Amino acid sequence: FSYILVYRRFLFVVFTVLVLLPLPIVLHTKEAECAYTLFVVATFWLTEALPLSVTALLPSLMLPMFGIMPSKKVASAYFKDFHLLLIGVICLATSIEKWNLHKRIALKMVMMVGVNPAWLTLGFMSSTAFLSMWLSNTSTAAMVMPIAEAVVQQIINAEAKGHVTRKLTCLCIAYSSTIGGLTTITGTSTNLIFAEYFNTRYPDCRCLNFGSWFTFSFPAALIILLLSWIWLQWLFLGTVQQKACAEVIKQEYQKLGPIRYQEIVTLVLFIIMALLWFSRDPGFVPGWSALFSEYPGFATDSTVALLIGLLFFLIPAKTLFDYSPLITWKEFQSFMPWDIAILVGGGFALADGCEESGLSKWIGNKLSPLGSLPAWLIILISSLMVTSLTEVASNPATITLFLPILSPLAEAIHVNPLYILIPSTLCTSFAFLLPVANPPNAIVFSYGHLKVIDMVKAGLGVNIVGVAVVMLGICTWIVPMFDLYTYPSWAPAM
Amino acid sequence: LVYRRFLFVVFTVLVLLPLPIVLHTKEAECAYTLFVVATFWLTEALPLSVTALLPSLMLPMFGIMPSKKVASAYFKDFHLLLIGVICLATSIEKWNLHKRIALKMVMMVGVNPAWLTLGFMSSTAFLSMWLSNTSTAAMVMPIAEAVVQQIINAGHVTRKLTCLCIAYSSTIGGLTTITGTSTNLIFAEYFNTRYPDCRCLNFGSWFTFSFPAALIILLLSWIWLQWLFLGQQKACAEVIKQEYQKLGPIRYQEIVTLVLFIIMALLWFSRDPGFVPGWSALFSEYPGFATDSTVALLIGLLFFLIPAKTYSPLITWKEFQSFMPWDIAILVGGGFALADGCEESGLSKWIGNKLSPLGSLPAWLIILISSLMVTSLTEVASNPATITLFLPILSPLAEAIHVNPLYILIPSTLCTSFAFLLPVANPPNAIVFSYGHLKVIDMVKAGLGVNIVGVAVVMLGICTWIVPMFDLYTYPSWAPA
Ligand code: NA
Repeated sequence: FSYILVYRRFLFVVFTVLVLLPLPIVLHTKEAECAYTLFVVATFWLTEALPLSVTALLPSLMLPMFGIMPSKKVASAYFKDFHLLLIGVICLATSIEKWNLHKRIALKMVMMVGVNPAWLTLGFMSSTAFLSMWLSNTSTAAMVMPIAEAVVQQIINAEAKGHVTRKLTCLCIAYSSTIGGLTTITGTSTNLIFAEYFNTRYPDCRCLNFGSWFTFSFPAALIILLLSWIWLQWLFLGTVQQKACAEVIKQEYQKLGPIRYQEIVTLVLFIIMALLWFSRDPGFVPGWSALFSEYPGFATDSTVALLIGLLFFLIPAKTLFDYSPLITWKEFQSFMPWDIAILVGGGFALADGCEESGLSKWIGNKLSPLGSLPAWLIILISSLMVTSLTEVASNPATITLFLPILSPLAEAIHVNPLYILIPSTLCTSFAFLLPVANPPNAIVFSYGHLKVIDMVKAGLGVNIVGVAVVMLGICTWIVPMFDLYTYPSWAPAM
Repeated sequence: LVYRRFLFVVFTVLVLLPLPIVLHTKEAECAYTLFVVATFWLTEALPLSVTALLPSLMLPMFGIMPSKKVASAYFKDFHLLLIGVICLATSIEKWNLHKRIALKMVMMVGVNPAWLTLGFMSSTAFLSMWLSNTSTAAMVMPIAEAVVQQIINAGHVTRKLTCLCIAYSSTIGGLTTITGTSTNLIFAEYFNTRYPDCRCLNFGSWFTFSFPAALIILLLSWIWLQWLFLGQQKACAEVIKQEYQKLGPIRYQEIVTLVLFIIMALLWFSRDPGFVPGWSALFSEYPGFATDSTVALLIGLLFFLIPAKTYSPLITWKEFQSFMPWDIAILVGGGFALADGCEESGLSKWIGNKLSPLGSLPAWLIILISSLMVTSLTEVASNPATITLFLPILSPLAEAIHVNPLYILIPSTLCTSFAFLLPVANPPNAIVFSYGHLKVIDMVKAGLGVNIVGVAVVMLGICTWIVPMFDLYTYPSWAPA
């Protein structure tokens, strides 16, 4: 009977594949065939019977076999615009670890803030969420991660518990970067789609702008961040030695030497890449996106990462009778996480197979017959629906689905069409459970410290915190701003 | 005095001095990302996977394609087949299955010096039918320098004969299958697009006209390579015996590997052209959904599931992503974004009418110039680089001179794989050059004699037995006027 115990994750794979086969065979519709794929692929990284990148190739195997989408179309989703930003930023992250730009930022910050385990997991949440309201969510988690990984590395190495304090700064960065993106419109991509859709569906309204979006979400994002900091720190880890452990940090700073030539070039290109992401289209000032304002939406944040990320292959670093560049590409293929680029692309082919089948439209059509309900319960069914569907799909894919559904739903029962749209837009970007749903969650699995069950157990509590603040906010301190109780005049009559 | 040291820093800035793109509107901008990428591919001023990301950078900057559209062309159906084939290539040499069927085609033939280098030339030509010719050249070459060491221990001339017969026979065997190399998979990807109504190019009909084409070449290359170099027996047949008795009986991890290698080879033929209908009639309502590359992912993903030891699978992901070439996935995918960048810009319509004065010579003369040009050009550049730049040039030329598009592209996707000279041409003969033998002059004399017999079979092929298979004089319903 002991042979079952050692092969417990091989018999499990052939079980759930065969026992769920009555679902797409008895039922013949393509919604029941995409639901079989969404039940098999999703439970293969929850229980983790297989590695995470093998199950991401399973969308590209049974979606052509069921007749949902061809093999040419399911293969064009494993490399999207996320991977051009992902490639061009780990050409920067490679050339700061080789020339050791970190350990000169981590051995300078630790001897300025002190070796405190409790007040350094708040400086990584309050500075990330301030940096995230100007940049994107992906480009913020890609910069502050190789520096804050070196900070927790040096404090552990200055001991002359370590496995559980590395899961904090991985999770406090993936969560604070998406929490700080709720504050402004141009802070994330989900808030920009809602701003474009509301200004054309309801013209002559004129309320949503910079500053008006801030003062109803900045009190909402500050309570979530201060409650996530208590919840994340308690779940993982709830001066005769301090004087000795503060001298190892100073002594390791002396053997570095002066700052060389090859660290200033990476420090300069760390700034120009950050001063071009911020100055692209900041909304309240025109930027260099108004120079290309004849082919709009062509040059994105991924061409900025490739413009400076490919300059590390050119700049000379050390003479040899050739020269040597900064990154040389031989130690780039060993530094690039090639398992994340398949795992993220596997979640993109599943969000494109649900749209082609109709399973995303099937769930959204069940929300429209809820007209015989109170005005607060129709939010509560809708707000937990978008948080569930955003764990398998991307955030710009869920908001374009539900905005043409909730807009005729917010006109038949004479309710204001911002009392439903606002608590469904903020809860769209509450992707905390799976790393296939959020690109800030995928620059956190590229370090090998967290498991999948450590994100589900620690991200399920942040969703209850995140929903209960917006549900509190939709009744207090937002209803005097946009007047969410009376039916407005920029809406249809009947 | 120091301008020779920083050699390709001052050479890399040719994005400045030939800049005649601010004068013209749109087609001079697309033919600026075609000439910068080409001179960086021919001269190799960059790591050769960096230049594939330059069409991802300066195509949206000019205003030709959006960044969401140029990014989707970096992952075709070729890459799902590339992942599934190098799941077999890991499990073949991790469990030493490649050392067993190489000491079996040796000692079944004799130890004669002219029969030894025919068993080596036919072993790697059969392994290259299914694997990529780069991957199977990295397996037989560690064995081919262990058999020849024990032969002479029972000199320098017979060493380099074995050095270049391994590299040349895998390149000959890299064709006869669409999934045998990356050059054949680029063309069939480019031919299923841009001519979608044509259904005449599959795995079955590719085997019929090109397997005679590589049986004349492989038999008259072994004769030619023997002529250039040359022309106690119980100890040679005993020193080979002890290594085959050093590896014990066939294990469980080697029986399973060659079962999943035969079944994957028994498929890709059971899509079954016009003789029989195969399992492409099982999925009848969806005609082109389950393609040639969803079988490589079906078999190749079973290696991570089948138990091997104590559990641990047949292969792990750690030894997969340290084994798969990610340089090829960016270089091939970076050429598809450039080939689809000269279709949304009208560059391959301006070349598709300026070569109308070329459409006055007879049809056999258009082939011989355009096949000797790409054969002379594939000796200095890599094989997915020369087939990338010429496919949006030859196929607009074919549609304007009233010739079949299969009449030019079939003898030009085979002649571009004839990289037999100096070793920067292809990693088939760059693996064997890393050893201390086969000086660069000895690859010219051994490469020129096999490149003449290479293009003489293709020029004899497309006039005798290929015309009754594709009807190359009868300009078709597709490729419209
Ligand atoms: Na943000």
